[PDB]
Amino acid sequence: AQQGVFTLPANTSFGVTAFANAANTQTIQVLVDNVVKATFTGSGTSDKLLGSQVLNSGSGAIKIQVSVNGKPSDLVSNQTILANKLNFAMVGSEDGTDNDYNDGIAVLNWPLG
Amino acid sequence: AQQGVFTLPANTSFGVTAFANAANTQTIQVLVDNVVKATFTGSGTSDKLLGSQVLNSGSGAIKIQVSVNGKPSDLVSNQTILANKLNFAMVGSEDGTDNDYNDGIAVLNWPLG
Amino acid sequence: AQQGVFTLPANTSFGVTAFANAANTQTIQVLVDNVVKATFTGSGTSDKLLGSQVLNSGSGAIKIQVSVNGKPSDLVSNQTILANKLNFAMVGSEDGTDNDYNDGIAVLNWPLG
Amino acid sequence: AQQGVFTLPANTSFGVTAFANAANTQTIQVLVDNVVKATFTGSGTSDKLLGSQVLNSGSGAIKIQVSVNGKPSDLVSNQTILANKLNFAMVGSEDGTDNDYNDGIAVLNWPLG
Ligand SMILES: CO[C@H]1O[C@H](CO)[C@@H](O)[C@H](O)[C@@H]1O
Ligand SMILES: CO[C@H]1O[C@H](CO)[C@@H](O)[C@H](O)[C@@H]1O
Ligand SMILES: CO[C@H]1O[C@H](CO)[C@@H](O)[C@H](O)[C@@H]1O
Ligand SMILES: CO[C@H]1O[C@H](CO)[C@@H](O)[C@H](O)[C@@H]1O
Ligand SMILES: [Ca+2]
Ligand SMILES: [Ca+2]
Ligand SMILES: [Ca+2]
Ligand SMILES: [Ca+2]
Ligand SMILES: [Ca+2]
Ligand SMILES: [Ca+2]
Ligand SMILES: [Ca+2]
Ligand SMILES: [Ca+2]
Repeated sequence: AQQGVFTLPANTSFGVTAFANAANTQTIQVLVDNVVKATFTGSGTSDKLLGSQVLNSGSGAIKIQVSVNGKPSDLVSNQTILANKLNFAMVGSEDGTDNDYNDGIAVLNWPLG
Repeated sequence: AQQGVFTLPANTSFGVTAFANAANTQTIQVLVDNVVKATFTGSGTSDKLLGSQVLNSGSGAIKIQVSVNGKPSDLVSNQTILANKLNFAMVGSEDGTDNDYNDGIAVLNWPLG
Repeated sequence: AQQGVFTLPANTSFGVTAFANAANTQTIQVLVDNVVKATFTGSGTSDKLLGSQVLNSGSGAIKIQVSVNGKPSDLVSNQTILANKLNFAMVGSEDGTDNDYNDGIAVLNWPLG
Repeated sequence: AQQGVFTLPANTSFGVTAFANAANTQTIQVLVDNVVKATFTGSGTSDKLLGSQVLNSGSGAIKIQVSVNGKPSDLVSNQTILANKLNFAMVGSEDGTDNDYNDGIAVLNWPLG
């Protein structure tokens, strides 16, 4: 299945926060309506915080991509809703063979405010 | 039900990252075996990143507390596992009456490496 | 926080399946726009299947209630989305003191077809 | 990523419940330590309940397979934990091209009792 693709409510601010747990440099891109709006880059094996940004969801079509030196990683994702209000969309990824799936991570949350 | 309580694997590094979406100052505490090991403090209504830290899970007993000026907030939480390997534990909280449950948020992830 | 409340897409068929893991008779009600549309009743401590039904979501306002002989149980819930398409909404409940939260369970899934 | 694979606690009873939302006959197998312990078979496009069974988790290694006339479907899965106690493991699958991922579904829950 396609992973890293999420439908958000339209025209809604959301936070996205990216991490590495990898020896290799991760490139984590956040696309809104197929346009890259944020890119997070780095490495480190202890939950290196690569950055956190607030973006508008546009039509609501979000796609997260993770790659290492142009090679796409294998993604896994889901979305969970707490209290029928608080949304998290999580992306992990595997750049190698150990299948820890933590190499490049994105966490999205909404609504803000 | 009790919320914000999670059983992690013992003696395992995990990341915890905290956010505010609130006018009021949030105090987000991370307890490992009933001992506060990290405290994140601040306010802001656009997913203000309060900090991110890596901690050892001790016996595995983790509890997240959120309060505003000593008054405990109402918490909501869960844990989700992707690819039978990548764990996220999420905590939201409500300090008021609008029931957005985003006022003080913690996201935990493991394993690292 | 309120638990057992979910916003579904409007005018959409969904499945709801109920279980007991309890010595006491569970009453599990499914409300659509505040109207009870299904009721599941029974006991048994080995995941007794109480029934499964397909309902229309109406406006999308779903609420699950669980009670034992008229006394509301303590509910816990969330919603998770797989492949940006397949939705599950889960409800557990505690009628007593052992805090297994499995006493009366509802699982909702959509879309069908 | 591998999907449909879950690590349960060892020697623990769990429930598994299977559904179809498909024109084609689904075959949903539940393996415990690589041994098929339950098989659910059928079709129907309105959340047809194919069956529900309680099994022992053995070492804890569970794998769900879904196929149509011997052809493996594309699986998606995750696991979620409520109240730090109630576990659900969900599997959806796609046998075709419409990518509804609802064609053959398994829901596992534990602990029972
Ligand atoms: C050296 O091992 C690490 O780095 C590689 C490459 O990034 C990852 O796949 C792996 O999980 C570890 O984090
Ligand atoms: C002024 O409204 C905001 O601040 C209060 C108090 O922190 C929160 O409960 C609320 O959701 C908003 O974020
Ligand atoms: C006798 O113990 C059982 O029944 C009670 C009452 O229903 C439940 O709370 C409990 O978890 C067990 O399933
Ligand atoms: C005819 O369409 C249905 O049946 C096919 C084959 O099973 C599924 O893939 C599809 O989602 C529908 O449920
Ligand atoms: Ca890896
Ligand atoms: Ca790694
Ligand atoms: Ca609030
Ligand atoms: Ca808020
Ligand atoms: Ca109980
Ligand atoms: Ca019980
Ligand atoms: Ca299909
Ligand atoms: Ca289908």
